[PDB]
Amino acid sequence: GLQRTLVLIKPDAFERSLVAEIMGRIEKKNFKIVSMKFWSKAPRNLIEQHYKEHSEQSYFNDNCDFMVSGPIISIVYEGTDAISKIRRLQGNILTPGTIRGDLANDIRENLIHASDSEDSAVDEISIWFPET
Amino acid sequence: AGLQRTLVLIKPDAFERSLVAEIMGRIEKKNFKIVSMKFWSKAPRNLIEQHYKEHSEQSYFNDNCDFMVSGPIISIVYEGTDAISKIRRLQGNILTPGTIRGDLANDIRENLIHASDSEDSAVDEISIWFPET
Amino acid sequence: GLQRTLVLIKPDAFERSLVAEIMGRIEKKNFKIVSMKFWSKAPRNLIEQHYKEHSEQSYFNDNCDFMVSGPIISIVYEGTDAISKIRRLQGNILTPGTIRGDLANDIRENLIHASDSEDSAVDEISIWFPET
Amino acid sequence: AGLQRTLVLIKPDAFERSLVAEIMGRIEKKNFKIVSMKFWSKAPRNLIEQHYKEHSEQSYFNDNCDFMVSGPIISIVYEGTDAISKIRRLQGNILTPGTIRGDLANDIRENLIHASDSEDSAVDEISIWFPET
Amino acid sequence: GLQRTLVLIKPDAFERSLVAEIMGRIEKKNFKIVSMKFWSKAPRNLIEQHYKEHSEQSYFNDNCDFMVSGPIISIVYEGTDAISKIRRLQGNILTPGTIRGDLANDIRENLIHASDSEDSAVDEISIWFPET
Amino acid sequence: GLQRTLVLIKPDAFERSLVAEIMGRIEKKNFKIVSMKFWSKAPRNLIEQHYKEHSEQSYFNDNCDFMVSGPIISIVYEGTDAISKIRRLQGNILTPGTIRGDLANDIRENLIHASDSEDSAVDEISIWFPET
Ligand SMILES: Nc1nc2c(ncn2[C@@H]2O[C@H](COP(=O)(O)OP(=O)(O)O)[C@@H](O)[C@H]2O)c(=O)[nH]1
Ligand SMILES: Nc1nc2c(ncn2[C@@H]2O[C@H](COP(=O)(O)OP(=O)(O)O)[C@@H](O)[C@H]2O)c(=O)[nH]1
Ligand SMILES: Nc1nc2c(ncn2[C@@H]2O[C@H](COP(=O)(O)OP(=O)(O)O)[C@@H](O)[C@H]2O)c(=O)[nH]1
Ligand SMILES: Nc1nc2c(ncn2[C@@H]2O[C@H](COP(=O)(O)OP(=O)(O)O)[C@@H](O)[C@H]2O)c(=O)[nH]1
Ligand SMILES: Nc1nc2c(ncn2[C@@H]2O[C@H](COP(=O)(O)OP(=O)(O)O)[C@@H](O)[C@H]2O)c(=O)[nH]1
Ligand SMILES: Nc1nc2c(ncn2[C@@H]2O[C@H](COP(=O)(O)OP(=O)(O)O)[C@@H](O)[C@H]2O)c(=O)[nH]1
Ligand SMILES: [Mg+2]
Ligand SMILES: [Mg+2]
Ligand SMILES: [Mg+2]
Ligand SMILES: [Mg+2]
Ligand SMILES: [Mg+2]
Ligand SMILES: [Mg+2]
Repeated sequence: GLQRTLVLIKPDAFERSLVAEIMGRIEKKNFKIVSMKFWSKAPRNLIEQHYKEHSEQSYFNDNCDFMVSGPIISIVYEGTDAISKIRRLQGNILTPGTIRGDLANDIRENLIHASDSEDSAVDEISIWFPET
Repeated sequence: AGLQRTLVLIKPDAFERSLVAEIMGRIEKKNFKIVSMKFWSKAPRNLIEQHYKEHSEQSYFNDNCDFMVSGPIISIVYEGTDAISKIRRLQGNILTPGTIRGDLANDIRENLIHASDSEDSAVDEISIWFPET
Repeated sequence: GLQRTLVLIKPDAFERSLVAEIMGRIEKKNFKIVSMKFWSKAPRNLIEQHYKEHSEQSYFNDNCDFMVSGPIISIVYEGTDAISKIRRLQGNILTPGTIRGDLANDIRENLIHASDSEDSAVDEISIWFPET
Repeated sequence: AGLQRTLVLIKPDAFERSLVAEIMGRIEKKNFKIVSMKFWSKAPRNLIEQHYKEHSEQSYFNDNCDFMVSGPIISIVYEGTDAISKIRRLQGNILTPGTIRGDLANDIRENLIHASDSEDSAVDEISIWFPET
Repeated sequence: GLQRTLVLIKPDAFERSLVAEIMGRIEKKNFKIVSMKFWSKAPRNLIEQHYKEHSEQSYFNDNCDFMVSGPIISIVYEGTDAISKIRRLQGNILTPGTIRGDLANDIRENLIHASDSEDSAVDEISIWFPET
Repeated sequence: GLQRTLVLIKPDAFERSLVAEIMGRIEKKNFKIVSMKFWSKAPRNLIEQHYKEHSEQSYFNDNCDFMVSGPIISIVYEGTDAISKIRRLQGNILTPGTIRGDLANDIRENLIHASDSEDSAVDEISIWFPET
């Protein structure tokens, strides 16, 4: 049934003026905003916590640098099967119809993050909205 | 050559959410034409039960009928090349972005649109909603 | 407060695949469909009744011919101040932002009709939906 | 040169009607940038009353406050050339197609968006919603 | 009143990925492309001729610089009352519903040029499409 | 993996006023125009070369006729993995989310051509843009 998931809108969305386009796609599939924060520049520690699973990868530092290179928005969305459904909406740069498939063409500059599972959603919401 | 007609229902949730034109527009943009169309402020329960006759022994049957009479519906006959399968693909499902249900719906009952799933289904459904053959 | 008005979607809208675009503009301003009929070809008598105020004008017959040259949809819309508001949405070919202003460029092939007053709305609804 | 900041509220009716992104998108497309933004599941009555202080003696004051706390709101500070008047023009009114209110609203209370109407108003409203100057 | 007019899509439209959005607004109003050229970087001389009337203004040189700062597209559009109608579609940064009204917020970076009169359209078409 | 690919916008796109819609989908995926030509009516020889591989098929002549039945635009697009990505964007009439999937419903009148491989892109670019 009802789930909550964490979405980040990435600095490339701001640079390319695609913020509303992305949020609109999620809004049109009937998901609701439960919490939202705007960061002119996200604190690097939050970014590093968010991507901690990748801390050993060669791209870790470079990806973190990208993620602090402009604003981000962190959003908690709520709706039926929200985690999987918003993950599907995000898609990938190979899949037309999805956010990444229609709008992105890079492995790193890919516009949006959505939690990939129940456990990561719980964790990511606590990173960005520790108040709850 | 491959011209067909199919039956589409715009469901009550489309009216509630103001997505009627959005749904019709996706079909229009794929080059399918309206042949017949009726607006129902409330569809007769009898038509709904015949439409979903194949589901009559399913647990969800009565609740789905209740939903389908909870608000207006539009019944439309569309015409074009391979209309039945093409409009079914346009309809899609709530798991497939790019489709009507995939982009716009998030429930397996409140899913905005019905489209006939076969030549047999289309003949039958068109007869139900547009008996004036 | 609440009013009802009559809209015709004209044959040029069908020809140019702008039916949903036009209906969408009205739907987005929060007006509701109360009645609707699709005519593969409108009976000429209905068209002549609809435009009876113009029966003496030089363009009368030609306009009627246009209006039976393809399908039309007749719709009764309901909402606050519906008559004036939908009239404003229709606009004219000189006014960007409006249906005619954005999408039409002809005196006759202008996509949509909307009732111009309380009296004509009453009359036009009775022409297209005599049942009520 | 002519850079300004202005305060925008996305009202509860925008959430009810799923028009939040549509409204924000129109401002984004005009090349204005978000400087600050807060989501309120329910805005404090006190902030709403200060925001509409100039209307406090009007007959519609209490009802408008009730509406403004009936659902979520988003408060946003936008920045750009001539932002105050430009975003006010984007806001428009329910009589003017091409604008947010003109295209999307049909009520003088439930009208989707507020934008500051002057430099004085903007300073005051930004202070109310983003006191952390 | 069939007419032809000259449109430039400016470098800011390319920078902001608004080329199709702009062309679409003209397309939806039923104006037809008669000829079109893409310039990765327009020859400065063409720009100087195009804005010749402004050669005495203080902004001339800076405006020319902007106009060669990225690609442009030059288009001849044809349709009824095309000069006036496409001029109106262009609008200004103060008028929502128009191209500049919805999309631009600068006096120089304003996305599109459209001929403002019969004489200037003739002149501008001769500049960008001399083969004519 | 920066690449260039050749796109044709076909006469049905002009007939149906879908030119900007099609170009917009490619623009939104962040691909850049490198060169572009508008043909009021393409020289038949260019069309015959373009579809040379089909010269033995029964549909060759009729397809060529269609391709000169109205204007076309020839475009060289540049971007990461452009050939494959724009090919995927084109899609087919069975796959919603793609250009053909959302907008076309015919085997011949299918709105757009995009190069299907490295070799064909090289070849097709040489046909429409020999100056290259
Ligand atoms: N292989 C590779 N991947 C990268 C690089 N930079 C960023 N990424 C990807 O960026 C992603 C960041 O995670 P997330 O925001 O959830 O995007 P997602 O994992 O693709 O859904 C990781 O999956 C990385 O694979 C890079 O240099 N190389
Ligand atoms: N599994 C399941 N399906 C339901 C329920 N309520 C409604 N439905 C489905 O809602 C659908 C209505 O959409 P329809 O027009 O028939 O197209 P379809 O969903 O692709 O078959 C039916 O297929 C029903 O199976 C339910 O409680 N459970
Ligand atoms: N002057 C003129 N007007 C025409 C001609 N053909 C159609 N029209 C216009 O078409 C309109 C039909 O009325 P309606 O559907 O309500 O459009 P509207 O009156 O412009 O809002 C009339 O107002 C006529 O002025 C023509 O040949 N000459
Ligand atoms: N005249 C009138 N106005 C109302 C009523 N209820 C709410 N409003 C208006 O709703 C508006 C709220 O929008 P606001 O953010 O202030 O922008 P504005 O409408 O342009 O002033 C206020 O201006 C109020 O005047 C009412 O009953 N009567
Ligand atoms: N006043 C002023 N004008 C400028 C500036 N930069 C460019 N312009 C002019 O603004 C015009 C841009 O619009 P244009 O394409 O000519 O169409 P127009 O707005 O109808 O004149 C150009 O003629 C430029 O020369 C500036 O900084 N100040
Ligand atoms: N089987 C078949 N093919 C056709 C017909 N008409 C055109 N075609 C071919 O369909 C192709 C149109 O798509 P194209 O631009 O080549 O890209 P493609 O779909 O990947 O091959 C052309 O190569 C035409 O020669 C037809 O009636 N039948
Ligand atoms: Mg992710
Ligand atoms: Mg179905
Ligand atoms: Mg009228
Ligand atoms: Mg206001
Ligand atoms: Mg100009
Ligand atoms: Mg191809």
